[PDB]
Amino acid sequence: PQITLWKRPLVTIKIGGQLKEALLDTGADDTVLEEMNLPGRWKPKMIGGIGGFIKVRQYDQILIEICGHKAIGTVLVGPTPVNVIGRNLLTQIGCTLNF
Amino acid sequence: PQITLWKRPLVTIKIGGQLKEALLDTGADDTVLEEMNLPGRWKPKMIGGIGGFIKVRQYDQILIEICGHKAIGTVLVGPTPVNVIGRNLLTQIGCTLNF
Ligand SMILES: CC[C@H](C)CN(C[C@@H](O)[C@H](Cc1ccccc1)NC(=O)O[C@H]1CO[C@H]2OCC[C@H]21)S(=O)(=O)c1ccc2c(c1)CC[C@@H]2O
Repeated sequence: PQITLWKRPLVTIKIGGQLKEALLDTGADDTVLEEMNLPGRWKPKMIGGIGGFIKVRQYDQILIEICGHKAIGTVLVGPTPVNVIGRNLLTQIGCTLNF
Repeated sequence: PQITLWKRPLVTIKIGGQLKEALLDTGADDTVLEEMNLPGRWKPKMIGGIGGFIKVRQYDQILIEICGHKAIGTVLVGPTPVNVIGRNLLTQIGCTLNF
């Protein structure tokens, strides 16, 4: 599909057996999702942006479906105000910017 | 152009007659640039990101050229970790997401 940017580019994703809403975010290196109790091992990380840093849990090789497109990679879980699909997964679903 | 996302989507911008590097950020509603001198009036504003809120100087109706495409719109100036081009200007240059 083609998504215009008049409004936030929100899509439905499937992760951990749950459906959520997330932004297709070309400014996020990696994917960051709202607090969720995923199974498996993780490693602590600190990620910074406007306003400062938040603490997150880094889970590797997590399966995510984004608008029916399957992907697998790193997901950072923590107290983010929004779910963002980052470049690490956007490349996997074939997403580009065009103008 | 069609821009893939294996690397950060960094581009050259022109604002106030100076060239700069900036990130095309579909997850940003607004455009936020690092501290710089900009002519004209401005009003104090607050913006929130992943890590909380910061104080910015809001410049309205500013000419800015992004990878050869002209825009005129609001530019927030303040202690952002990186220059971000957000949707208020991405729409002006006709940028969409495609996969
Ligand atoms: C530094 C470049 C940008 C800022 C990096 N961000 C991604 C941007 O799209 C954020 C997304 C977002 C965060 C909160 C609420 C809504 C949207 N938008 C943003 O701040 O927008 C501002 C300006 O416009 C306004 O509208 C929205 C908020 C205001 S990040 O979320 O901070 C991030 C993600 C992954 C990762 C990191 C850092 C570090 C490694 C890891 O990979």
